[PDB]
Amino acid sequence: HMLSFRLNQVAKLINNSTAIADIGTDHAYLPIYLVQNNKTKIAYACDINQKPLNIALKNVEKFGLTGQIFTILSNGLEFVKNKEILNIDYVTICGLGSQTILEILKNDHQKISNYIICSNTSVKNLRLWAVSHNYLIKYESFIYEDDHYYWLIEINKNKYSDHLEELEIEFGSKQFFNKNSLYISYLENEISNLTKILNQINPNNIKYLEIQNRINKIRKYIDVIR
Ligand SMILES: Nc1ncnc2c1ncn2[C@@H]1O[C@H](CSCC[C@H](N)C(=O)O)[C@@H](O)[C@H]1O
Repeated sequence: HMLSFRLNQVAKLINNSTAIADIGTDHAYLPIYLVQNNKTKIAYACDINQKPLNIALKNVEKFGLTGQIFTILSNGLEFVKNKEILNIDYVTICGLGSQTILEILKNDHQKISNYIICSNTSVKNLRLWAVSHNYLIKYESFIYEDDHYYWLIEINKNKYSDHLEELEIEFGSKQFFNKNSLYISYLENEISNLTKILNQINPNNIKYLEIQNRINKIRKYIDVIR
């Protein structure tokens, strides 16, 4: 297979689409896969760096897809303003951190209907974004691959945000993580790392209080999904 496990997880969520845009597409293997399997009719394969975009175009050529996949050089979503970009069913953003991803989302556009994001940092700020704009978080899951964790979140802009509890905003809608031994294991390991820090910094530092509260928030959330 041409996709890593986490990229296949993104591809399962995409079907019967007219146009998708892969932000940070690198070598465009996800757009290529999606077009080859008739999940999308066309794809925009976008990158901020021209260098991997050159490899992407060659890849598109070697599979005979230049009429269906189009390389775009762009910082995030700046290109979507343009008049030749069609309405986009799904924008996918994979393999970036939440901070970078949230900044890209500042240029969210009415042409875009859904996001699938695969962040390599926890996505509390992306869930806050969805909630504060009243977008549905349609799907979340938690992925381990190549000695790294990944946070997958699907946002449907045409449906209302669920009324997430504050612990859910922090760690994920219970719906998607109930009984999830992988994620619970990760969160217990987060408590261990925080405990190490509590045995090193001064209890009068404000960080001690904040870290003590983080631990208790995690333990509460663990107890709910356990
Ligand atoms: N602000 C930005 N806008 C568009 N692309 C960006 C970007 N910042 C980083 N990138 C690109 O995003 C890619 C991250 S590597 C991710 C590759 C692939 N999408 C995957 O998930 O496996 C790099 O190619 C980098 O050039």
